[PDB]
Amino acid sequence: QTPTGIYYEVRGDTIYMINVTSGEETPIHLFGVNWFGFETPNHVVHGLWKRNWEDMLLQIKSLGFNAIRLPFCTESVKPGTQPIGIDYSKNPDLRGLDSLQIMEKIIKKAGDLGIFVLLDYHRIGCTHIEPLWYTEDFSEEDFINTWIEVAKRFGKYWNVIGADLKNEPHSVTSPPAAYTDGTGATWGMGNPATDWNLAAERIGKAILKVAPHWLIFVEGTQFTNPKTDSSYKWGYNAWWGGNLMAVKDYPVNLPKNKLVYSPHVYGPDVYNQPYFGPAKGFPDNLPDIWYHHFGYVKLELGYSVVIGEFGGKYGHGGDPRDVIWQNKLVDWMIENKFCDFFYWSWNPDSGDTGGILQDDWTTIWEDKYNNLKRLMD
Ligand SMILES: OC[C@H]1O[C@@H](O[C@H]2[C@H](O)[C@@H](O)[C@H](O)O[C@@H]2CO)[C@H](O)[C@@H](O)[C@@H]1O
Ligand SMILES: OC[C@H]1O[C@@H](O[C@H]2[C@H](O)[C@@H](O)[C@H](O)O[C@@H]2CO)[C@H](O)[C@@H](O)[C@@H]1O
Repeated sequence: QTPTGIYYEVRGDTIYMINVTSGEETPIHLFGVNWFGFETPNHVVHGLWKRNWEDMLLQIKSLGFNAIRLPFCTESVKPGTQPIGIDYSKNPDLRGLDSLQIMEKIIKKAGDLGIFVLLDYHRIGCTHIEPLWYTEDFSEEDFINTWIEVAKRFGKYWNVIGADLKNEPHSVTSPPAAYTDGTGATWGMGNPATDWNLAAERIGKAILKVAPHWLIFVEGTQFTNPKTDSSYKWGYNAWWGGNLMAVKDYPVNLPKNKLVYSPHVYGPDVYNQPYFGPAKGFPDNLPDIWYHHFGYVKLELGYSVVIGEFGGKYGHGGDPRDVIWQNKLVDWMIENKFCDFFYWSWNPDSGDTGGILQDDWTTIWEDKYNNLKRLMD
């Protein structure tokens, strides 16, 4: 069932797109990039002070990408939010539009271009990623209603593939405090106040009632439960939204043809993890780490796994071990058939990662892009 005539589904570990009208059904790959801004105080994808928005989509497509993960915060999806930071001289057709109308116009155009869009509820406020899907201020019922409104509206755009429910569930205290103190996310504590896995079935089910044709992307948490995390030597060093160690014992209960697990994984430019020390075997030690944190969900359990974010400066003004890190991760994704992904970040204005575009928002980093395009063939 679909409002658009397009229906998305997971068969095995592959995402397929069905066109109910022509009857066509083919597998699809997501060669993606994150274009952020709508989750920030700008309330609009960044770079429009230097570039025309349509030209940005064209350039993304010209480099071989066919998907964009679009982070947003609650405010940006409500009528009337004023965007800041657009050169109207270069974006005349954006004059007087609110942030919601701009997102609509960008998604509709990405569709004309054949670019899939994944909506990512990145932040509840517009200043930082919260550890849970609700705050002292904003309830889980509010979070879900925001999603319901978003789905009823964007479910009408054919190229929107679904929802990444909440960006980077994580913790703000240490374990064992973390698994019960209630300030952070968990998985398999059988505690509805903090179990992201139980939460995902809830949020996701609500979205599917309104957008049955969508996919539901579920990220990992940071810590899961002490049994799971302690059962592995690097069980305490997974990235925010990057711990999927608990999926084995605590699957997320959503239909199997709609669920997509979506881990995040980063390099030394983001956090100097202990396993990045060469005396610890870096980078040759990574495959098994990636395998433990999330790889096995696809390789062993057979589920669709789409890396939601990964990136780094690739030696341009950052830690030179990041070049080796990105090279190895791409090698590993290719060998193991993790063909669907969203890089972080199309934007150059990411403090700890830089992005595909250089600082002038026009030219790209060639070496960084040449490594990544191995995955685009
Ligand atoms: O995951 C993105 C995020 O991680 C932050 O590092 C956490 C980290 O992910 C966790 O795996 C590791 O043990 O340490 C840190 C400390 O908070 C890093 O601070 C971020 O800026 C990056 O946003
Ligand atoms: O989002 C505004 C912004 O991008 C920031 O991204 C964090 C990101 O939102 C989170 O998903 C993950 O931890 O990665 C990046 C950085 O690792 C970026 O850090 C900012 O400098 C820029 O403010």
